[PDB]
Amino acid sequence: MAKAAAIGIDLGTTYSCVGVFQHGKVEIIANDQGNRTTPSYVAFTDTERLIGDAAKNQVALNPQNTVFDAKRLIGRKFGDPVVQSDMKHWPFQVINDGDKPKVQVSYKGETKAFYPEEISSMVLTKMKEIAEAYLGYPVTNAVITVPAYFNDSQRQATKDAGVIAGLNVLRIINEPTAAAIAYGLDRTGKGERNVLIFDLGGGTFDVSILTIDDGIFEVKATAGDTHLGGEDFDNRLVNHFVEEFKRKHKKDISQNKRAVRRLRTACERAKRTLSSSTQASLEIDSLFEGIDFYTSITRARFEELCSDLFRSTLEPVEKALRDAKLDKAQIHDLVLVGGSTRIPKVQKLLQDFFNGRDLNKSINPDEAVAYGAAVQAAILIKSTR
Ligand SMILES: Nc1ncnc2c1nc(Cl)n2[C@@H]1O[C@H](CO)[C@@H](O)[C@H]1O
Repeated sequence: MAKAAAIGIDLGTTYSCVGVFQHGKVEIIANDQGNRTTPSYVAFTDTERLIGDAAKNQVALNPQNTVFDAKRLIGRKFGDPVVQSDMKHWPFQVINDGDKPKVQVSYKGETKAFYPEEISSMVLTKMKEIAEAYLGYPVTNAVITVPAYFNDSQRQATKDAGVIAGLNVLRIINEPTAAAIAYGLDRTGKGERNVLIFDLGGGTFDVSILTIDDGIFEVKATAGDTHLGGEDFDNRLVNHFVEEFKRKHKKDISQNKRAVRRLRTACERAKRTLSSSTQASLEIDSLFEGIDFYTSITRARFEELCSDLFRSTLEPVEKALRDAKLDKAQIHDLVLVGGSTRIPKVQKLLQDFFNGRDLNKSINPDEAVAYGAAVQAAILIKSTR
């Protein structure tokens, strides 16, 4: 029943996803709001603790007590230059507890501090409760994914988050390995298969090159930009609309925090529309000083606004190819991961770089990792019996 059941969890920087393999198919489980992906946010309020969508929805009103980016802190020392640099950009407090970072917040009127693994355990608990609500029984066996460049300390702190959340962690697998499993790239029989995983998410960009030799996975190279993702494209749209508002009304909205945030959420939505339509409309009632902002943008203008950012994704691809000591024609498969890979210009740039090659993109790219983790979790739980 429950003991013979296992889930796959993609524990992401900005979003998390849970899948289950049953009756010969993967089901990506929707949360109580009907979304197949859940924001990796935890909010601490005057009455409750919020996780996911509810936490992300109140981030504007409560920024000091809304934690996100815990994955950037997990398994790291407070003194680590990555931690010290990132701390300057978060609205929540990060403190030092014996060279280990803790997030300090106000919760139900009291000062509380949490280890990053305790924050990630709250995200994992939510994913576990989403699976339980779908299945009708508690499921405790799980496969949890991590980036391929995570070291032993980051892998151990992820497994600890899983333990705190009440999960029996069957395995910690690499995100690009879960993605190649999703496409069945480890079931092509004999001979070494070279796979490139292009993973463009909300806040990070990762390129991974894997060799799959008779079912055995080997990471040949990892490259990328830890501070490049979908949120940089939204900000490029934001800047354009702030400048358009200034030209139409002779008014600078940039200092109005509420006006900028409503513009940001509308830009994110418009950006997603631009992946399937050649234009998108913004309909913001009373944006600033009672002025409605009803405008549109083409895909061609959006592509111009992000042109340099889209082109910058090809330098880590080249870098990963040289590190792996492989030419373009030696790559058998190209896999797309992350919601941002839905952008047509991104796909065209990657396909042109690989000389007109077909891309593996039939599985929702923001769900491919959870999909593969769910397949692995089913195989692992069957072998355990
Ligand atoms: N249709 C889309 N067109 C463009 N960007 C998209 C799309 N869907 C998502 Cl999710 N994203 C972005 O992916 C990230 C999460 O993986 C977020 O930045 C989201 O906006």
